[PDB]
Amino acid sequence: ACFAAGKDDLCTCSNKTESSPETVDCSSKKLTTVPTGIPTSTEKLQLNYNQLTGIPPTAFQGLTKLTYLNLDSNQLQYLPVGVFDQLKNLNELRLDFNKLKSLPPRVFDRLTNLTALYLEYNQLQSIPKGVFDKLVNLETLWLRENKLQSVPDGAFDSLTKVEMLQLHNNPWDCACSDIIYLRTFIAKNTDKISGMESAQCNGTSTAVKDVKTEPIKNVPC
Repeated sequence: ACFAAGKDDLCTCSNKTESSPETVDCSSKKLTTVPTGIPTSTEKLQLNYNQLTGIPPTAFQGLTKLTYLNLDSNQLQYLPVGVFDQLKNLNELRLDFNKLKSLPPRVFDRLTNLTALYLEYNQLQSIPKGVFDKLVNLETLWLRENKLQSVPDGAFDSLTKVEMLQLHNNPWDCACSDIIYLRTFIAKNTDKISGMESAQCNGTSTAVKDVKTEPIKNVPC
Protein backbone atom coordinates (compact mmCIF):
# COMPACT_ATOMS: atom_id res chain seq x y z
CA ALA A 1 0.00 0.00 0.00
CA CYS A 2 2.82 2.36 0.88
CA PHE A 3 6.58 1.89 0.84
CA ALA A 4 7.09 3.74 4.08
CA ALA A 5 5.55 6.88 5.51
CA GLY A 6 4.91 9.41 2.77
CA LYS A 7 5.93 6.97 0.09
CA ASP A 8 3.26 5.90 -2.40
CA ASP A 9 3.03 2.25 -3.53
CA LEU A 10 -0.40 0.92 -4.32
CA CYS A 11 -1.93 3.78 -2.36
CA THR A 12 -1.42 7.39 -2.03
CA CYS A 13 0.75 7.80 0.98
CA SER A 14 1.24 11.30 2.33
CA ASN A 15 3.16 12.41 5.39
CA LYS A 16 1.81 14.63 8.23
CA THR A 17 1.74 18.36 7.64
CA GLU A 18 1.95 21.29 9.95
CA SER A 19 -1.78 21.00 9.28
CA SER A 20 -2.64 17.46 8.11
CA PRO A 21 -2.26 13.92 9.35
CA GLU A 22 -0.28 11.04 7.88
CA THR A 23 -2.84 9.65 5.51
CA VAL A 24 -2.91 6.51 3.39
CA ASP A 25 -5.43 6.75 0.53
CA CYS A 26 -6.29 3.39 -0.99
CA SER A 27 -9.62 4.66 -2.18
CA SER A 28 -10.88 3.43 -5.54
CA LYS A 29 -8.06 0.93 -6.14
CA LYS A 30 -10.27 -2.08 -6.98
CA LEU A 31 -8.92 -3.92 -3.92
CA THR A 32 -10.27 -7.33 -3.04
CA THR A 33 -8.18 -7.73 0.08
CA VAL A 34 -6.71 -5.38 2.64
CA PRO A 35 -3.16 -4.66 1.58
CA THR A 36 -0.24 -5.30 3.91
CA GLY A 37 2.26 -2.44 3.86
CA ILE A 38 0.30 0.14 5.77
CA PRO A 39 2.67 1.96 8.17
CA THR A 40 1.77 1.59 11.86
CA SER A 41 2.10 5.34 12.07
CA THR A 42 -0.94 5.86 9.83
CA GLU A 43 -3.57 8.22 11.17
CA LYS A 44 -6.15 8.41 8.41
CA LEU A 45 -6.83 5.29 6.35
CA GLN A 46 -9.12 5.37 3.31
CA LEU A 47 -10.26 2.06 1.81
CA ASN A 48 -13.47 3.33 0.36
CA TYR A 49 -14.80 2.29 -3.02
CA ASN A 50 -13.10 -1.08 -3.33
CA GLN A 51 -14.21 -4.68 -3.54
CA LEU A 52 -13.43 -6.01 0.00
CA THR A 53 -15.66 -8.98 0.76
CA GLY A 54 -14.28 -9.34 4.27
CA ILE A 55 -11.81 -8.06 6.77
CA PRO A 56 -8.96 -10.15 8.14
CA PRO A 57 -8.86 -9.97 11.95
CA THR A 58 -5.24 -8.98 11.37
CA ALA A 59 -5.96 -6.02 8.99
CA PHE A 60 -5.82 -3.13 11.33
CA GLN A 61 -3.40 -4.77 13.57
CA GLY A 62 -0.77 -2.32 14.46
CA LEU A 63 -2.63 0.78 13.65
CA THR A 64 -2.97 2.12 17.16
CA LYS A 65 -2.76 5.72 16.04
CA LEU A 66 -5.67 5.68 13.56
CA THR A 67 -8.15 8.53 14.12
CA TYR A 68 -10.08 8.03 10.87
CA LEU A 69 -10.98 4.77 9.10
CA ASN A 70 -13.09 4.73 5.93
CA LEU A 71 -14.49 1.39 4.81
CA ASP A 72 -17.42 2.77 2.76
CA SER A 73 -18.55 1.12 -0.50
CA ASN A 74 -17.13 -2.41 -0.33
CA GLN A 75 -18.68 -5.87 -0.23
CA LEU A 76 -18.40 -6.58 3.48
CA GLN A 77 -20.70 -9.46 4.44
CA TYR A 78 -19.60 -9.74 8.08
CA LEU A 79 -17.22 -8.06 10.54
CA PRO A 80 -15.05 -10.29 12.67
CA VAL A 81 -15.42 -9.97 16.46
CA GLY A 82 -13.19 -7.43 18.12
CA VAL A 83 -11.90 -6.13 14.80
CA PHE A 84 -11.58 -2.51 16.02
CA ASP A 85 -10.48 -3.22 19.60
CA GLN A 86 -6.99 -1.91 19.01
CA LEU A 87 -8.11 1.28 17.29
CA LYS A 88 -8.67 3.12 20.57
CA ASN A 89 -7.80 6.49 18.99
CA LEU A 90 -10.54 6.59 16.35
CA ASN A 91 -12.82 9.59 15.96
CA GLU A 92 -14.55 8.74 12.65
CA LEU A 93 -15.53 5.34 11.44
CA ARG A 94 -17.27 4.80 8.08
CA LEU A 95 -18.97 1.56 7.01
CA ASP A 96 -21.69 2.88 4.66
CA PHE A 97 -22.60 0.92 1.51
CA ASN A 98 -21.73 -2.60 2.47
CA LYS A 99 -23.70 -5.80 2.98
CA LEU A 100 -23.75 -5.91 6.78
CA LYS A 101 -26.71 -7.85 8.18
CA SER A 102 -25.65 -7.75 11.75
CA LEU A 103 -22.91 -6.42 13.99
CA PRO A 104 -20.59 -8.32 16.34
CA PRO A 105 -21.42 -7.79 20.03
CA ARG A 106 -19.27 -5.02 21.59
CA VAL A 107 -17.83 -4.13 18.18
CA PHE A 108 -17.50 -0.48 19.03
CA ASP A 109 -16.77 -0.97 22.69
CA ARG A 110 -13.14 0.03 22.64
CA LEU A 111 -13.73 3.02 20.38
CA THR A 112 -14.45 5.39 23.23
CA ASN A 113 -13.22 8.50 21.47
CA LEU A 114 -15.63 7.98 18.62
CA THR A 115 -17.46 11.19 17.65
CA ALA A 116 -18.80 10.04 14.27
CA LEU A 117 -20.18 6.62 13.24
CA TYR A 118 -21.55 5.84 9.75
CA LEU A 119 -23.61 2.67 9.31
CA GLU A 120 -25.82 3.54 6.34
CA TYR A 121 -26.79 1.57 3.28
CA ASN A 122 -26.31 -1.87 4.76
CA GLN A 123 -28.93 -4.52 5.49
CA LEU A 124 -28.76 -4.59 9.30
CA GLN A 125 -31.72 -6.70 10.44
CA SER A 126 -30.98 -5.91 14.11
CA ILE A 127 -28.42 -4.16 16.34
CA PRO A 128 -26.78 -5.75 19.37
CA LYS A 129 -27.74 -4.91 22.94
CA GLY A 130 -25.59 -2.09 24.30
CA VAL A 131 -23.75 -1.72 21.01
CA PHE A 132 -23.61 2.08 21.50
CA ASP A 133 -23.17 1.98 25.31
CA LYS A 134 -19.53 3.02 25.33
CA LEU A 135 -19.63 5.83 22.81
CA VAL A 136 -19.98 8.74 25.20
CA ASN A 137 -18.19 11.08 22.87
CA LEU A 138 -20.34 10.31 19.85
CA GLU A 139 -21.96 13.28 18.13
CA THR A 140 -23.28 11.90 14.84
CA LEU A 141 -24.88 8.53 14.24
CA TRP A 142 -26.06 7.43 10.81
CA LEU A 143 -28.19 4.32 10.50
CA ARG A 144 -30.23 5.29 7.51
CA GLU A 145 -31.11 2.74 4.84
CA ASN A 146 -30.99 -0.71 6.60
CA LYS A 147 -33.40 -3.45 7.74
CA LEU A 148 -34.17 -2.47 11.34
CA GLN A 149 -37.58 -3.02 12.76
CA SER A 150 -36.70 -1.96 16.28
CA VAL A 151 -33.73 -1.17 18.54
CA PRO A 152 -33.12 -2.72 22.00
CA ASP A 153 -34.45 -0.84 24.98
CA GLY A 154 -32.16 1.91 25.87
CA ALA A 155 -29.93 1.67 22.87
CA PHE A 156 -29.23 5.31 22.66
CA ASP A 157 -29.13 6.09 26.32
CA SER A 158 -25.46 6.68 26.71
CA LEU A 159 -25.18 8.90 23.69
CA THR A 160 -25.63 12.06 25.63
CA LYS A 161 -23.50 14.07 23.26
CA VAL A 162 -25.27 13.01 20.09
CA GLU A 163 -26.43 15.79 18.03
CA MET A 164 -27.66 14.00 14.97
CA LEU A 165 -29.22 10.56 14.72
CA GLN A 166 -30.26 9.66 11.18
CA LEU A 167 -32.97 6.95 11.22
CA HIS A 168 -35.09 6.82 8.16
CA ASN A 169 -35.48 4.17 5.52
CA ASN A 170 -35.65 1.49 8.16
CA PRO A 171 -38.68 -0.78 8.30
CA TRP A 172 -39.80 0.14 11.79
CA ASP A 173 -42.61 -2.11 13.05
CA CYS A 174 -44.94 0.36 14.71
CA ALA A 175 -47.47 -2.30 15.65
CA CYS A 176 -45.25 -4.48 17.92
CA SER A 177 -44.20 -3.72 21.57
CA ASP A 178 -40.54 -3.20 20.70
CA ILE A 179 -41.04 0.13 18.92
CA ILE A 180 -42.04 1.83 22.12
CA TYR A 181 -38.55 2.77 23.36
CA LEU A 182 -37.86 4.42 20.02
CA ARG A 183 -41.22 6.11 19.91
CA THR A 184 -40.65 7.81 23.26
CA PHE A 185 -36.96 8.46 22.54
CA ILE A 186 -37.72 10.59 19.47
CA ALA A 187 -40.55 12.34 21.17
CA LYS A 188 -38.38 13.36 24.08
CA ASN A 189 -35.19 14.35 22.29
CA THR A 190 -36.27 15.84 18.99
CA ASP A 191 -35.04 19.35 19.95
CA LYS A 192 -31.58 18.23 20.67
CA ILE A 193 -31.15 15.42 18.25
CA SER A 194 -31.67 15.90 14.53
CA GLY A 195 -32.82 13.55 11.85
CA MET A 196 -35.10 11.48 13.99
CA GLU A 197 -38.41 12.92 13.05
CA SER A 198 -38.22 11.39 9.57
CA ALA A 199 -38.58 8.02 11.03
CA GLN A 200 -41.32 6.28 9.11
CA CYS A 201 -43.28 3.22 9.97
CA ASN A 202 -42.90 0.23 7.72
CA GLY A 203 -45.44 0.10 4.93
CA THR A 204 -47.17 3.37 5.86
CA SER A 205 -47.01 7.17 6.07
CA THR A 206 -47.30 7.35 9.81
CA ALA A 207 -44.24 8.73 11.63
CA VAL A 208 -42.58 6.68 14.31
CA LYS A 209 -42.94 9.51 16.78
CA ASP A 210 -46.69 9.73 16.44
CA VAL A 211 -47.40 6.11 17.33
CA LYS A 212 -49.86 5.41 20.13
CA THR A 213 -48.06 3.11 22.43
CA GLU A 214 -50.54 2.26 25.11
CA PRO A 215 -52.58 0.31 22.62
CA ILE A 216 -49.54 -1.78 21.59
CA LYS A 217 -47.79 -2.13 24.82
CA ASN A 218 -48.50 -5.83 25.36
CA VAL A 219 -48.30 -6.88 21.80
CA PRO A 220 -44.77 -8.41 21.57
CA CYS A 221 -42.36 -9.21 18.65
